[PDB]
Amino acid sequence: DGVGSSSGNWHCDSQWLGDRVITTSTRTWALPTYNNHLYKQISNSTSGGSSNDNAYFGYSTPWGYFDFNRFHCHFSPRDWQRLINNNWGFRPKRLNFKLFNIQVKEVTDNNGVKTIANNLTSTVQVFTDSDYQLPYVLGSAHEGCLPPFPADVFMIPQYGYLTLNDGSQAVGRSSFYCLEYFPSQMLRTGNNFQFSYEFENVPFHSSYAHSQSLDRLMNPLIDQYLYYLSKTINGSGQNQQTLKFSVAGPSNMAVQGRNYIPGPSYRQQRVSTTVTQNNNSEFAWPGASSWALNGRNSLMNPGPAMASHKEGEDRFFPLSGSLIFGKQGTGRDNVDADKVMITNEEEIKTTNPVATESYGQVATNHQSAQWPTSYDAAQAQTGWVQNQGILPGMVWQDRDVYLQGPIWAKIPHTDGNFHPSPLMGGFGMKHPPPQILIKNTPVPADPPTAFNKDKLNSFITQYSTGQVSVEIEWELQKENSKRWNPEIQYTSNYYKSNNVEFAVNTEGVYSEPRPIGTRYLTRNL
Amino acid sequence: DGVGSSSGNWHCDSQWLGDRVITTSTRTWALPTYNNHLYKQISNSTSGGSSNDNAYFGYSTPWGYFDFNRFHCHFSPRDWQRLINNNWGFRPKRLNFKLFNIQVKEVTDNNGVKTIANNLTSTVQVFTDSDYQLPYVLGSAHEGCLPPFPADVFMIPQYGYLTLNDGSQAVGRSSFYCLEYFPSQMLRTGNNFQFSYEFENVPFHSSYAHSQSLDRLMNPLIDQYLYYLSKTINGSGQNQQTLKFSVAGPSNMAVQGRNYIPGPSYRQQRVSTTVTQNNNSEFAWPGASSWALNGRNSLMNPGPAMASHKEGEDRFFPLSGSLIFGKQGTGRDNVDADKVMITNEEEIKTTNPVATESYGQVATNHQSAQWPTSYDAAQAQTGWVQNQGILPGMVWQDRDVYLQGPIWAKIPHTDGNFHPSPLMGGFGMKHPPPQILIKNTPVPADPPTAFNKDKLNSFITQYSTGQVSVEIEWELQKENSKRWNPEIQYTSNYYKSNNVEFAVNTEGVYSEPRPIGTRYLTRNL
Amino acid sequence: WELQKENSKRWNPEIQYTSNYYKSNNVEFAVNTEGVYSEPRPIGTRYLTRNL
Repeated sequence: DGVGSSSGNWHCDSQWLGDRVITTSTRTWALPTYNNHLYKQISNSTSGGSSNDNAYFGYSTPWGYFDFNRFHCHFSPRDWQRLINNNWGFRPKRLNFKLFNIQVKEVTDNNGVKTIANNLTSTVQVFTDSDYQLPYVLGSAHEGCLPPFPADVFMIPQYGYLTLNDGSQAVGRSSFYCLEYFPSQMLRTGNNFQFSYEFENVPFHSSYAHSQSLDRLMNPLIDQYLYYLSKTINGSGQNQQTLKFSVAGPSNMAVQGRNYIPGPSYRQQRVSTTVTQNNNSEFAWPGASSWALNGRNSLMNPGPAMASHKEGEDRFFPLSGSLIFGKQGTGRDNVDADKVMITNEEEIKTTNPVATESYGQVATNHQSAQWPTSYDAAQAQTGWVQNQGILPGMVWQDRDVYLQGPIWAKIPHTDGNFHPSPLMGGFGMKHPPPQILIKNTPVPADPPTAFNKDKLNSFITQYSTGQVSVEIEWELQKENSKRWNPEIQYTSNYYKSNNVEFAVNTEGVYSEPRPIGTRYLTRNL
Repeated sequence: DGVGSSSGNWHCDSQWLGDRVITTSTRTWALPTYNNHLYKQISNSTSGGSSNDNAYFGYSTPWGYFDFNRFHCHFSPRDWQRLINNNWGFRPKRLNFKLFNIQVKEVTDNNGVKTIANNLTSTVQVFTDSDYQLPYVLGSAHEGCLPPFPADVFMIPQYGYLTLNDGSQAVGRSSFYCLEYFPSQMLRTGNNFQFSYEFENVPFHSSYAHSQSLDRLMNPLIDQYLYYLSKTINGSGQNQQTLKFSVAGPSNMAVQGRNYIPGPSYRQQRVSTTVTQNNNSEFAWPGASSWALNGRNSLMNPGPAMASHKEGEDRFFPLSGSLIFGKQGTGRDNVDADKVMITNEEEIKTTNPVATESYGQVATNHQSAQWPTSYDAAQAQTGWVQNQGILPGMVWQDRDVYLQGPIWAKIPHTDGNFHPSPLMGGFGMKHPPPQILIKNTPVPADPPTAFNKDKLNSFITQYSTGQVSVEIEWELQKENSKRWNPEIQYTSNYYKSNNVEFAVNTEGVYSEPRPIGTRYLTRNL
Repeated sequence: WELQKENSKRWNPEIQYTSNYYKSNNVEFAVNTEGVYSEPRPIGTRYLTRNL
């Protein structure tokens, strides 16, 4: 408080240490009044008659929340380049959050002209759901995060949640949460808020690509001591059955015995960026490859981590198996392909199956020769495996993270799960960073001079602004490779252009021209 | 004071311990200027010519008071469910009250447009009547309590009181109280107010229902060693008198000797919710069953705790023997039955008489046989007992408390009383939680430049707002029943509906759909 | 047996297993006139609720 004194400082930089990097980000926010200080029941019926697949029931709250669950909220593009070009892995360790320099403004709109003035006695309520007693919405890749550019001023998003629904109706098991049922303190002028949190133990993210394929792990000079069936008939035919075996064999690497097999798969439809190569029909929902839950079909959005395309064809992408980001200024309804940025997980093709291909073939009958009678005899038949679950001896790589991608997600509190790495990429934790809720305290207008028991519905128009600072410490996994030839590194292009990539244009608009992965260095196996 | 500092915090939650539960509630209030800073004499004559039963004389004060004498002011609906489904009794122990974040606003209404601005130098006066030297109005089930929903902003009610009256006139014994005759302190900017209070020893509220009836406490297998008169004549007649006695007797449980009898009663008229079953006449006052005091008739509102109806008929309710709450949004004059919520004390039918039935029968003469002369002989006659006072060996249950019902009441300071449990339900104390009075300090407008002895009657239009926090610690009485079969518990209905019970609707209006009692668990005797 | 307590912040009441008050010839989970004990229905364990 006061002209000569502040309640907070700059705090925007990145410190690089031996095996640690500390990122600090500071932004200025604006928080309006949401829902006119009311809790409102919402459902699909309130927005027209939709399909059963899109039915929902929930509540909208007058609270707002802070979101920094994206990598660009903490790493500058140059800092991201340092991270991915020199480290085999990384993971968050602890975070520090600060709220300071609160300013509450009141707005009067009389006879057209609008006037904004300070309201020194107003308050802003902040609390953290450190016990995870509220629905968690930070793991759904929603907008409203801290802007990647530090100079941008952003709007705090409104907090809402969903519960159980039967169509547009609710059931007795549905839960209603009031955020005012959490501790409320009395504040004076000039206060600040801060808290700390420690990330639970998570595995390092694989920020590397494999220099070896799963089917090429053998010595290309030495035979195996195992045999494979190589011939079933002598050729010609009447009764020419036989059994011949052979050694494999660098010349027959396909039939060699192996200890491990590629990870699981779930077939996705293949779409070409060359529109003339696609079928002349409307297939976005019909060929979507989805999953069902309680009679509702939900798109198999990215899903299991699978290679986006086969080698030598980057023009193909799975229908809903890849993260698709929008370019700066891109609209929201029916935009062209040049307005969106489609990621591809081509690095994991060494261990994961191709998203648009079958996992393999399996036998579907018993081949048999003649034996008594004739029609009984049948040749060997095989069938395509379009979806394959986990099998012992399987290995796979998880989906890559991106500069514009999410960081963490909350593992659902269930009896069981398998490999709870979030399917959109990142670190899955049972106790992620808690949600931080914020709201302007309502200030009623002049009440009537005669008592009335009805709740007040006339408030002073107010909004608040301030600064938010988040600092995260990351642990680094160094690389000690013995590779002789130079590695692949992310780099800018020297060729001249009208604008500098990852900068502002003439109008002052910051833009990220392309997605940045983390898998540039290489390692064996 | 100041933007960066507050004078109070969140403080809104409930803590459950072994045998204690602590509830904390925080609300935002608004306090206008009442009565233009004047004390005004009020009477029934000021509101037209009413009947003698409604005559009164009193004063209206420019002060306001805080009311939290309702259970929903401290317990959330889910917290109420936890209390009543797991405990045999409860009682308050101590309370903590806080007032903070005071904001005083001044209003100017020139040429139509209204402007509201801060008045940093104004004050608000608060004091507690800890010596009970003022009339106590918190035990009359008045509106203006803390809203059940924490997000609602409420208006502080105006304080008024009554004294002795003769019609619309006063008498020499009437008392006039000035609230400014209580200690007044000088305040600076940014102050807060708080105080503590300890509840006096009160009995636990019976939050249970009896699994046994008062007339079925015997062993149904063993006879009694007592005899009862069973026959007075042999039958036929001329002179057939005799005296025959019998043992009772599981087959004659009605005539068995008993040690205790049902509690007192006061007959109430029976009204059916099926309007076609009621008499086609206007009977609300004529058949009201009231009591008189100094020539004034007052309705016997709920009165002695009695069973609302006999078993197998919930369509009947006593005329004024039950608490009737209004649904959300219900009007105040001549509303239909579907707009109100009628409670029923059906649980206490095991020990208390039915409100709409006679207590029993009593003998009203001396039966006699022939003896000299003839007309003297008379058969036995009995009369109905419509009202029965306390008798030795009587047992009864008090009226149940509700989530929307009152908590406590002040026992009148008289020479004597019997069982001073409030008739509307709750805990009766000689020294209840003291009244908390609050008022905006008057700020005069510009006075004339020439002295004038008359009191100033021109003040700046002001109102105040702030936050209020009340915390109450409750003592719990656990249950140790040996009942084998499951008990009856309060529960929500799973069946789908447009809105969630005890939540907000689409418009953001909170509503309580039904009254909640406390008697769900069972115990013997 | 070790117990795991619930600390939910759900506002509306939960679903609980309860007996039916409606009158009947026999008490559920008790003996009949002949003295035969019987369990009238299966009882699960999933009545309280939690997120995720």
